[PDB]
Amino acid sequence: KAGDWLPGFTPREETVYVHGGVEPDPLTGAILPPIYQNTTFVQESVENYLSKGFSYSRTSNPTVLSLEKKIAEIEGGFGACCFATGMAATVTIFSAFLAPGDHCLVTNCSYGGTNRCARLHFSKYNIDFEFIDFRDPTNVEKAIRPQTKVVFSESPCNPTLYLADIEAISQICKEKKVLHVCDSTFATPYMMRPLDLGADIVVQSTTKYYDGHNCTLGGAVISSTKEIHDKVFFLRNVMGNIMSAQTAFYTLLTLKTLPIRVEKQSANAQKIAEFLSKHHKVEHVIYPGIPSFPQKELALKQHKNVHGGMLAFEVKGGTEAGIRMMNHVPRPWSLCESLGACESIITCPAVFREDRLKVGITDGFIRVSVGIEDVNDLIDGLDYALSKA
Amino acid sequence: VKAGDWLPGFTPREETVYVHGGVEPDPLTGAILPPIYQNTTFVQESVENYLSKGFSYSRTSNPTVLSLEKKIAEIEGGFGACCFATGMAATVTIFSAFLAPGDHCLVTNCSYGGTNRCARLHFSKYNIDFEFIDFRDPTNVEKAIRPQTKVVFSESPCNPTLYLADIEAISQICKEKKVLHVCDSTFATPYMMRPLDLGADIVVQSTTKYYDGHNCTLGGAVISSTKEIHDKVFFLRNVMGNIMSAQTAFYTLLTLKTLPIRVEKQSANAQKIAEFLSKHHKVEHVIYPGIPSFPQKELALKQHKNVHGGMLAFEVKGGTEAGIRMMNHVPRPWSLCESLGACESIITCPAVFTHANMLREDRLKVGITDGFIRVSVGIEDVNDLIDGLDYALSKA
Amino acid sequence: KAGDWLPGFTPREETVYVHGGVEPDPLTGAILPPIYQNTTFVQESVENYLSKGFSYSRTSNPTVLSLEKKIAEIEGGFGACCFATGMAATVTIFSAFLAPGDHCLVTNCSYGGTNRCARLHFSKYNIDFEFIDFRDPTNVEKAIRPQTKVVFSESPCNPTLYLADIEAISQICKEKKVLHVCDSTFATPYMMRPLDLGADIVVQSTTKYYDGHNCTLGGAVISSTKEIHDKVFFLRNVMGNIMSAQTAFYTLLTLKTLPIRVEKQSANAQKIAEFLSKHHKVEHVIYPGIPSFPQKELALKQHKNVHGGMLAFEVKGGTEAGIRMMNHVPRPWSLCESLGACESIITCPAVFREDRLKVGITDGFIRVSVGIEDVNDLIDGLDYALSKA
Amino acid sequence: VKAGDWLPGFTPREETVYVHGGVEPDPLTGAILPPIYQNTTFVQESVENYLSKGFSYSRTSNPTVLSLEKKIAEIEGGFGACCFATGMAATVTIFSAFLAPGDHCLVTNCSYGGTNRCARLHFSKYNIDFEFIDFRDPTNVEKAIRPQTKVVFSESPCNPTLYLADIEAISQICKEKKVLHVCDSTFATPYMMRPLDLGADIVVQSTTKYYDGHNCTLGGAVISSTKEIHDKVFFLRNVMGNIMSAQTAFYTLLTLKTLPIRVEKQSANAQKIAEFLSKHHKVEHVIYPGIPSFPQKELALKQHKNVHGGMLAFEVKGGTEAGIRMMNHVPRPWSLCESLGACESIITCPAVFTHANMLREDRLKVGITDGFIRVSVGIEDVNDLIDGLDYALSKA
Ligand SMILES: *Cc1c(COP(=O)(O)O)cnc(C)c1O
Ligand SMILES: *Cc1c(COP(=O)(O)O)cnc(C)c1O
Ligand SMILES: *Cc1c(COP(=O)(O)O)cnc(C)c1O
Ligand SMILES: *Cc1c(COP(=O)(O)O)cnc(C)c1O
Repeated sequence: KAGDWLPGFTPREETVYVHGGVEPDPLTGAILPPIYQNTTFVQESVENYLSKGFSYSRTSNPTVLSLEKKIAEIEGGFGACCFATGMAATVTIFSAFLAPGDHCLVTNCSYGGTNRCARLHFSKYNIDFEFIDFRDPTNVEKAIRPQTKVVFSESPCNPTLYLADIEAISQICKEKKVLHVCDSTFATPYMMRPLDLGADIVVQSTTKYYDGHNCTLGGAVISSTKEIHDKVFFLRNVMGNIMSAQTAFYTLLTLKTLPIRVEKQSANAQKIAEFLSKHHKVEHVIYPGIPSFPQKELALKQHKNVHGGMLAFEVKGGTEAGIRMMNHVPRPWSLCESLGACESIITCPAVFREDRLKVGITDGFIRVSVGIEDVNDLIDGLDYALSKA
Repeated sequence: VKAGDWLPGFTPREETVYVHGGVEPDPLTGAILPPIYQNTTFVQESVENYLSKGFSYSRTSNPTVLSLEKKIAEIEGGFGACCFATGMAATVTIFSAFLAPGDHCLVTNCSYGGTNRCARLHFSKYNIDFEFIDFRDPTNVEKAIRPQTKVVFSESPCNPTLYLADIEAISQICKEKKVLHVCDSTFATPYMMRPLDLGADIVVQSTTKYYDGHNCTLGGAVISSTKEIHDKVFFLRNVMGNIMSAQTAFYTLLTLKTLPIRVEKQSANAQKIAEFLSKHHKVEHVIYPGIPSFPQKELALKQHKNVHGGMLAFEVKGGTEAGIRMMNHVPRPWSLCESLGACESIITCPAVFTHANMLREDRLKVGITDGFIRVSVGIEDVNDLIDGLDYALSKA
Repeated sequence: KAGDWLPGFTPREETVYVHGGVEPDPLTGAILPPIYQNTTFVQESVENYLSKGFSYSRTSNPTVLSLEKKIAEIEGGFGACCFATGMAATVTIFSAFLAPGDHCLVTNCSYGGTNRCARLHFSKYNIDFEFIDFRDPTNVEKAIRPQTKVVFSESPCNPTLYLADIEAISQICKEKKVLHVCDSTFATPYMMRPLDLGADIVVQSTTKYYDGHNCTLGGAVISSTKEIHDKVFFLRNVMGNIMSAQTAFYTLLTLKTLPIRVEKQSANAQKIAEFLSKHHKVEHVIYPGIPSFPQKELALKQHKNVHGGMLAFEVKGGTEAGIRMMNHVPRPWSLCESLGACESIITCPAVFREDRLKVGITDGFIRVSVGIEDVNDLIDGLDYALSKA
Repeated sequence: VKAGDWLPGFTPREETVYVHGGVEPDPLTGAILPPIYQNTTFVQESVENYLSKGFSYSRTSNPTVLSLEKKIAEIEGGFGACCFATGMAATVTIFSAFLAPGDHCLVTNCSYGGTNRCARLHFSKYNIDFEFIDFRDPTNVEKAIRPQTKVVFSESPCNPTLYLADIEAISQICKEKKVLHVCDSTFATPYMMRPLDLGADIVVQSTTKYYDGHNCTLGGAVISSTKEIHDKVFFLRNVMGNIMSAQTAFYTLLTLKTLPIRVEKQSANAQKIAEFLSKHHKVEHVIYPGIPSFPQKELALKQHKNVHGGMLAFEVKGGTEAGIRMMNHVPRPWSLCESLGACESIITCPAVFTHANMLREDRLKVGITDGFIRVSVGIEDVNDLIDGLDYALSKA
């Protein structure tokens, strides 16, 4: 009847982004879930405690739970836990699955915050973090110790856009009985679902593409099994780092357009990468959709639908040229941190060294987050900025 | 030219305006989205610099609402815009500002039901004569204009029959006869049709529908062609206390950024659904401005840019019983409910849901038949949407 | 049992402010009502249309309806309708109950907006508005015509704080079969409930005291009968001027503290009025709690609990002195419009004439909205401002 | 001195600080409440003026959150404050920043259950030794300090037994032995007790409870006595990603304005309820710091300003069965649920609701008995509250 999914059918991809994890409010029929902006939940009696499923919003909240169900469906997981930020999701992984004496392999071109929270904080608990090059899966295979509990990949990596072969790394981790965690923030599940490729856990900064509007901060942990999910949920309650109901409402809203947003962003990004690869003031361009991409074979194997909204490039002249460019990049570009949004964002990490170069972050390196503006405004602005470099 | 400046002498392209129009980073903090001014009153520096920072009281104007207004005026091509609590409040403010006892007002006879009602049931008690006519032929409008006519109120496409009105032709008639042309282009969106570009004097929008597009907020907008019209609307909005709230304006500032890609996806889905329905052996008629049998095809091709919209309609064979049974059996992802324009596909019967206070005889005279079904297409996978309709039609 | 009011008992005053019109969410037990930030409501079938009570948020919304039930209980009415602003509530009254040829009596010292929306707008529909002095009920009795449909009182009046004898005016209106509408925004229902005194309709700007935090705009119409309530509700749907769910949530929150807020504000106001009445630069002080108040007998008859947070005074020296004072009133005072808030507000209407004087608004007249700051900071600041006058 | 300025050389009085602390009218518009910065990232003018307007990314700092932080630091009497998603996140950030393998940490054995758990169940796996002792006698703390002790974590009053700890005496001991004194004064609020005034090094607050006081938001705060401590907390908050959101900070900026009058009303109600319970023939024991039989009366009178708080506890005669029956029969306006501090009066059994993972033997050793009932008093009419309790007690 009306209001039911037909039994035995599974919604197709875009339908899940619109409707996944949500049904009309049973009480009123409201098409969107109400915002449970409240801390505590009244119990019918001492015996029917938790009979309606909730007690305290630090532990679980109905709006947050609806978003978690949607995210788990989109990523292909058993369940998801939502957090105040992406960093909270990551540090909850490190907190739950590592103890003194354990070993953790982390991609050496990881997002800066992940790298720092490993080196500067968790390492003081006598946890051994080792940073290696994930572009070759045999590097991971050869670096796993008996003490290794977690292999933490990221693909594409921030900011260099290196790819990690998630299926091969997952095979390696399964054989060694090690947890494979994948940060696929830059990919989004519309381009790559690491759980489909054998990862044990996915970490998402929902701040970036899930939101996509520069509106909220948020994080998510999607677990492949009930055992892992239960561990994450328990520790989230202890750490007090759950997402708020209002943030979950915003993200429930913005996730509905993730497919059409990422399609537009990636079409723009392809055109911008093609323009930059012919510009005489540009030394190198990094985009998984152009022929110069070093890991083109893996990109064709691992990416679905698109090649994403992120790109990078190196301006000729080094740091001084990159600075001149950044200082003269006009609207509609925004000069700032973050990525994944409707508003195109550009930044030069160097201005905002030996180890920097060891990563791949060269002096004139520019990270570009492509939005959904008209691509001719974006290209015209980059062309003008380059004329000052 | 430095970071934070636009290139001088360039007009930003359309999609850029949807993302950035009316909005710059916060001067104080650089926040990429301007903050929500969730506050009622504004402190003044002194008596002599009263209103020197531009604001006094949020019923009169609010900074978040004003940012949204500048963006909407830019998108619709107007001098200025006023934002309201609902689309109906926008419409009522136009009737309140531009009509007085003794005046005559031509309204499309297939107007959105609420417009028809607030005219017939409320403003008519002030001895304003509302005449409801067929706007499909602009000469009907020309020769229905009496010397008391002050306002011509068109809608295109019409809710729910999707009749079109030739906005450019009607505006030429209205300028010749010195009458105000107001056009409700809620169903079109400015991505498909901008009445101000076609000579209308005022545009009214229910931002509830496509501007929002997420079933999240209520809102309305009036976009005025001139400063004289805009100032009248603004003054009366302050008197009637029906301004939009800062929080609603923040939501709409956010959702408007994706209006082009949303409407493109909705319209692509709607074309495929209308083709599917037009071949279906249990469907009597299909109405969609983009299918080749559309009766006003030539006007649609003249007046619609990019797309033919997310709205369609159809009649199921068998009359009322079959339409009711089809409604009761349409599965998810469809939603059975009122409203339209949203990411979530919606289906309804205008006979019960919206045009219920229109007596059946007039209901039919309009075009709202027994088996008539209004469809608002969202952005789900079109194959899920068609699967659901095909199941419901097989049950009908 | 737990979760039930005991049958046959009525909650006392302050309990209604905390809990009136609201019960824990039946679905989850959430102690606060969820925010129904949604426009439309899914229907079970064509036959069970409106079976769950909602269809479209312009017509009715669950959060708004909870607030309406609370407000109706607090004011002692059959029902309430909530609006985007106080002015929307007022203009809905004028729209619903007046037609060409009708006559409307309005207090001549009404809030400026009410006066203007009558004179400048509704008068163009051939509605005859007559402004008279409501301090004497026999003025109302003698001014009622056969065409009179509405008598619109306000007590205390903005800004002069004149009182209207609501019970006597109601008796007069009942005998003439005329609708008595009362704007009791300045009083709040904690000090005066016009429905208890025989008024037919109450109008509230919830912006002022119901909110009390300078946070939201809002309005309410509380009707004494189902017939009146139904008329107001129908026209609200036509006018499209309903309150939003988010605003209703804020007001559901802030109404809980209205009694303790108004108690503190009124204690401060009494002390400030006593200070000003001894200051040599102050010509007159207007406060219903000091002995100089002209309508002291009516204030003692008509006011409950307190004498309110509003006061007024005239500085010696006229307009120039008032301006000097306003320009030198220090924090914690705020120089701005509105009233009723935690933050003390001061304004001089003259700077921000014959008819002005006809009202009672003299040149050096200052309207003071007392907040909940420490009264010694407030008095010290007024003393300093006066030293510049 | 002009409008918008404070009088120079005057310290604003306490209630004024609750209304206005940390907040001035918006410089750009004069908005009396500063807007909600609902945005993630902040645009920079150039490379060389990076962070010149003070913000870059909302995980690190946000303008609305920073306004709330300045207000909280002013109210609690600290150098600075950091705001967090929850009280538990504040507490966990303190344990994460100031403890390392091999360190010893003295915690009150009647600490709030979540604190006890995150110590025992999580941080202990890093080879941090948490020792749980009786803080009612400060010499217990003095002689329990081992040379590995880095942190002494007190709570007063304790959740749920309402035991007090002599904050000034414990701080003197901690300064003599060069150990960090952290105090959770959630149950007290700064209106009743400011641990930083009494020599504590750090205060931790669950703003969820009384700062909010309306059951609306979750939140936490860490208030630091010095710049060195504050900078450590701020740095680690950015690493752990547990900052408060702008919307929650806006809500708390609003609710904090009424904290004094709320706590005054709650505390007046609570005194009357505790007196009523102490005379009731079906009540075994009543615990409230303001009734004359309170065991730590002298410390309460030394350490509590204005009030003795909204929290009380009692045991019903008959043990577990009678307590359960009383719970199942307490009517509205009471609410049966977790949490505390709110306008809405709340009642619960810590045995099931909060301290359930504490085994019964330890449960009793603490003071959490079978018939033990924790009561959070709101601002309803006290006669309705007493009526409800009297009915429930008659059913017990
Ligand atoms: C942004 C980012 C993070 C951190 O998420 P936050 O929401 O900023 O805390 C983690 N991983 C990647 C790849 C990121 O881009
Ligand atoms: C929805 C609608 C309106 C009324 O707008 P509301 O936001 O519902 O008040 C007006 N015109 C059209 C064409 C509509 O569809
Ligand atoms: C403020 C006010 C109004 C108008 O209410 P708004 O919410 O500002 O539209 C009406 N009556 C009185 C007495 C007022 O003070
Ligand atoms: C509530 C509570 C906490 C934990 O705070 P949350 O906001 O629930 O994370 C800490 N200490 C005390 C005394 C508490 O009552």
